[PDB]
Amino acid sequence: MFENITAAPADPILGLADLFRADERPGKINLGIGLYYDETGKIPVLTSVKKAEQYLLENETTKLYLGIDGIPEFGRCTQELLFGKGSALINDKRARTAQTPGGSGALRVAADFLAKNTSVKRVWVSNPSWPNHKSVFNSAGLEVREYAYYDAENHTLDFDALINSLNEAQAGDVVLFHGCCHNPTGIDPTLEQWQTLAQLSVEKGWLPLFDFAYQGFARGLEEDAEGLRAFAAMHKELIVASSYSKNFGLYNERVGACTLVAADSETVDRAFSQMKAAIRDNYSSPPAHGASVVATILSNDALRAIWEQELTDMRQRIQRMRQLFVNTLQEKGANRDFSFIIKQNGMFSFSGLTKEQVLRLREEFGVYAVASGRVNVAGMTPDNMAPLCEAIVAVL
Amino acid sequence: MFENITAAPADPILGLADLFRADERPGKINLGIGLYYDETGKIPVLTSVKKAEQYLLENETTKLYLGIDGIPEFGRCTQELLFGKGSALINDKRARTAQTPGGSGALRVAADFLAKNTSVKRVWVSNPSWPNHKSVFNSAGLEVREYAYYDAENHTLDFDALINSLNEAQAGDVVLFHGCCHNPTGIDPTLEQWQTLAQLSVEKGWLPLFDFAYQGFARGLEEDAEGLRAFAAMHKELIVASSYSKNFGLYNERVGACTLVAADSETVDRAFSQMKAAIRDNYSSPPAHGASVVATILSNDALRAIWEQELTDMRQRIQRMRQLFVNTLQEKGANRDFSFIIKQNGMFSFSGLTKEQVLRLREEFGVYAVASGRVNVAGMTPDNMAPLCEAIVAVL
Ligand SMILES: O=C(O)CCc1ccccc1
Ligand SMILES: O=C(O)CCc1ccccc1
Repeated sequence: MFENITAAPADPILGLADLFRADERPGKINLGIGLYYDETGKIPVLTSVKKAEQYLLENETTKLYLGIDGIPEFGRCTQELLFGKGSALINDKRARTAQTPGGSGALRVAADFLAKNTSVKRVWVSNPSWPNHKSVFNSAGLEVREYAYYDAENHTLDFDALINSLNEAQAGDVVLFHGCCHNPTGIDPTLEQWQTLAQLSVEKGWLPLFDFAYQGFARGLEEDAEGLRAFAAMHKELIVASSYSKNFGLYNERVGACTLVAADSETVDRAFSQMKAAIRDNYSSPPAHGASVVATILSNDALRAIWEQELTDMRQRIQRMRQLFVNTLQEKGANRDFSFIIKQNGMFSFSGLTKEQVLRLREEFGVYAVASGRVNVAGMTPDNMAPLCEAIVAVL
Repeated sequence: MFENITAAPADPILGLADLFRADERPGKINLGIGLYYDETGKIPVLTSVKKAEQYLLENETTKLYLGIDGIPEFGRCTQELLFGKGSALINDKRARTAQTPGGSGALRVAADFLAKNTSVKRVWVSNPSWPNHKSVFNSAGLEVREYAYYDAENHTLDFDALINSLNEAQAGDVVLFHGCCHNPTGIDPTLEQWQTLAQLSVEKGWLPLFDFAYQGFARGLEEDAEGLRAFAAMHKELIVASSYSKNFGLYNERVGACTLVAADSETVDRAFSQMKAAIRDNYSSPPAHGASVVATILSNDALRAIWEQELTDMRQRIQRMRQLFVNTLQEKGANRDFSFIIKQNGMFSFSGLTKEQVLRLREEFGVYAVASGRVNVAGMTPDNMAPLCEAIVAVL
């Protein structure tokens, strides 16, 4: 049965982990997959997380299956983060949240739900895009088309091209937006631009799907959700696939959420029953530990305070590395001005390095980035900055 | 987009949790979903598990993403449990294991892998069947057909009917077997019958898919794997979807495995790359906590000893409840002899109660079973036995 199966192509992002592990050279620098490193060059467990895990160890008395949609408190805390405490969406019971195994799990659940229960055939994603969107949506039998987004000459959101390319999107198409810290460009709509897009979306009949994996990494928790909230104010229906991987440092525990919004409570409940069916046919019910940690932290004033400060500290360290990166490139004699990198939001810098420069960086220098030119600034430290910048200067 | 969506039908098993929660009557008895309860009528966390969780709390320094196939030690320990230490399958590197979110996740991954990468169109399941098999395989676009299995008059495996119904299975069809503790009948093939089936399977060209969620609950860890090992000795290719939900009491942490076996290392590696692709397009990578607990326990002599005794204790308590159930029914004046229940393996008794008797049990008596007549013996205790048996006698 398996004799003729062809090997799967390496994933542009995920395939980096294997390569890095097989590289026996010391002093290699991992700027590939988007994880937060601290100044010591390690990926720590957050203190608030360890505290929550200790509480769970001391207090859990069962591992009895969660509901298909997960921990109820987790859903409530999620909707507050997404929509704001006292949001009309919450007051009107227009939203239902399934806890999922990561934002990745939420994207698959959304895609399966849409494919099986609606007339959706096409999802629009930005160019450039995060590769897993195409993979996941295609897997569910959905076409993926690209809309213009980034002006690489100005290093800006090409709003004109964006709007013009989305004219090709039909009513009933899905349009995917990143809530903040667009991956990979780090370029987000302004509030006005979000508001313009929200209006356009309503007029054109698009179903908005927000991928919201970086809440807190652009400006802050509430500010980062402005765009999503602009959309929520204008739309009867939307979906959010959100993640706690990055903002809680909980990557491997697979903690995210698929949130479904409809016009009213009756509609969302009916629709959400089919979203639960799509989960039942997949992994049945979500993993408790990571989501319990999130709910524990978000529902305790003291833990929440510690956690929110940890998140601020992460954002601020990345901002320091961003500036030091730009400064060190210039002092190492870079043949390009890289000041545009300061404008970018989140963990990455979309550097303009070619695919061949990225390959040479890895082969010659043991510096690992994504072939798109995306580099993980959250993987930079005072100690590795000089070597990594010397390497970049050498390949320019 | 969501206006016309029809509500999803209630799941025969999973829908019980909601109903039970909405039932405000005290002294209701939950014999529905298959969880292990102790004598106090609660679903405890295993001591070995708590010990492992304390070790993880003290020693984990990162939540960095696992590989797509999960923790390497988890896979190794899994293959040892499935195939035996020093198995030729392990020596010859013919098996690859992906850690998954439950056996349920493993079933979906297997189905997606098969649908996308082979000519499989049909999966054969026993009658009666575990409902999630049809749901999951249908979701992946695979037809599901039933083979005869249980003789309800004799309360036995109708081996003749089994073999005769499977004549309709074509070469290249999948045939699903339960490794032990057939759900719901509790009736398993003898070793000779497994060996006969293994030979027949090879002759007929079926791809065997084992659902192995109850290793240790029939007779013991090694004995329960005899059937699977009989098949492994005879086949070039098979798949195992196994679970640690029940044997570790880790239900809500979603700990299972999809194990792929091919003729040789080259073939399995090539095929497994597409199994990883099917994961990438789903939840990306599996949840660490539950699987780390399993690996920690299985790889430490002292924890393993404690854990294996806990598993024995669970099996033995269920066996005591099985006998007490039969004894109490007879002394409560049951109008049927229920001695056939002693022969059944695992957590359940497939009682012969009609769908209407089950409904009346719930409505009138607050006793919750599955409409198929399946009752969770592992949910019985000395304290709830009298009331539950009085209820059953009343509806006969
Ligand atoms: O590196 C990234 O783009 C974020 C981390 C990640 C990558 C692929 C799947 C899930 C998360
Ligand atoms: O009750 C059962 O049959 C076992 C528990 C279960 C039920 C449905 C999906 C996964 C596990």
